[PDB]
Formats: sequence, structure tokens, C-alpha cells
Amino acid sequence: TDQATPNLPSRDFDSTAAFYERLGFGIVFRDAGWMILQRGDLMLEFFAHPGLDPLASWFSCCLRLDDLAEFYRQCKSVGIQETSSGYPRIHAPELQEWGGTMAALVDPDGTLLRLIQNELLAGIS
Amino acid sequence: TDQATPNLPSRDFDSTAAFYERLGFGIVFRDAGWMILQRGDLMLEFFAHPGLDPLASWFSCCLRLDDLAEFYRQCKSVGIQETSSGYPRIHAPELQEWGGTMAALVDPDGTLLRLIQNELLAGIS
Repeated sequence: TDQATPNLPSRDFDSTAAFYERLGFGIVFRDAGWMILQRGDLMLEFFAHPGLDPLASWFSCCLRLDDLAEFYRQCKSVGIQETSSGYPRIHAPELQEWGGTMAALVDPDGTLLRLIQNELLAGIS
Repeated sequence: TDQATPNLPSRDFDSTAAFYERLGFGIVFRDAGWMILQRGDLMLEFFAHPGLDPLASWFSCCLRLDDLAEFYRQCKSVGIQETSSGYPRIHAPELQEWGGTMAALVDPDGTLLRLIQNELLAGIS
């Protein structure tokens, strides 16, 4: 497929891998500079950034899911905390200004991963 | 598909759209906050960032292409300059420390879009 995949900053490649692995993300490439973490085609292609702050972080990607609630079942079973302040954290499957619904993962590097539901009434029927 | 797509910063949504449009990127969503530019599944989902510098820019995504040289045919015909210093610019289909070959687009917002060739000897055969 002509497919756009996100290339995000990570300080340690063992610490950021052990965050996403338990959610079903397979480690398909790793050197010292590049690290590909993949749940099907959830392809997070991390670059080695040692001087990054989590608090001043604009960095983000939309994980577009075929069930949005299955990723939220998996996060509360494997260990990611449901909280207003702090990092790492999860916010809930909420109703949005576009069409349907979106949850929000914030990782150890501050990274706002927007969990979108895909539109099965238009995209299948 | 379980598919990871990049969410990048843009200052004007007419100026950054008229950059990618001529390379085959269809404008499928635009409000004031979000802008989706898409060549097949090259889904660049831009957020409105007015205080961004192009020179201090870590922001980046891998465009994984089925011909890498077809995107480089299209850039030199429609108008993107081949140069060492400056922005916007293109660098060439060069040999890399991972497997095959990668070119590099740098846009008006400093954004390092890494143009990867997909691996048809392993992924088809």
C-alpha cells in the first residue's frame, strides 16, 4: 500500500519497546539509530533522541483501530494508568468534533497517540 | 488495516497543501485545526502550529514507496529544488545502513520526510 507511517523520538530503545510490546507490538527492526514496533500495521518507527523532555512534547500519531475498545481492554490489563496529570497515562473512548470517537495514550516521552475508531458504516457498507 | 499515520506541524493550511498537492496528495479533510493530505495511503494529518521554526525542526515521517524513483521523477517535474543548504529541498535515492535505499524531502516547515524503497524481493517473493 502507499502508506504513511509515523517516525517518533525515543531516549532508550529497551524502555520505550517494553512500554508498547505488551499491547501486541512486535519488534521487527532494531539497531542503535532506528526501532520499528508493529501491531499488524501500527508501525511506530522510533529514532534515537537522548535530549527530549516529556512535558514540552508536541510529538504525536493517530493509531486508527478496527475495535477502539480492544486496545483500551489491553492497556488496563497489562499496566498503563488512567489519570488526569502525569506520564505514562490513558484517557477514555470519548465523542469528538469530526465524525465518531477517539481515546488518548500519552507515553514515557510525552507522545500524544490519538486512538481513532475506523468508520465501518461508510468503509465496509 | 491496523495502520500508524504521521501527525505533523503546519503554519498555513493553504501554503503546506499547495506544496504536497502537485506530488499526487488529495485534500480529503480540512477545517481550521486538522488537514489530511493523501497519495493512496501517504496520509499526512497536519495540525495547526503558527509558532514553528524550519531551522530547529526534529519533525519527520517515512514515506514508504512501491517505486522510490517515481516520487523523485514527480518532484523535479512539478518544482522542488535539488540543493545542499536551504528549504524547501530534495536529496537523492542513496544507499543506507539498514537494507536498501532512501531519498530525503525537507518541506517549508523543515520537515525531514524520509523516502524509503519497499523490499519487493522479500515482501512479494
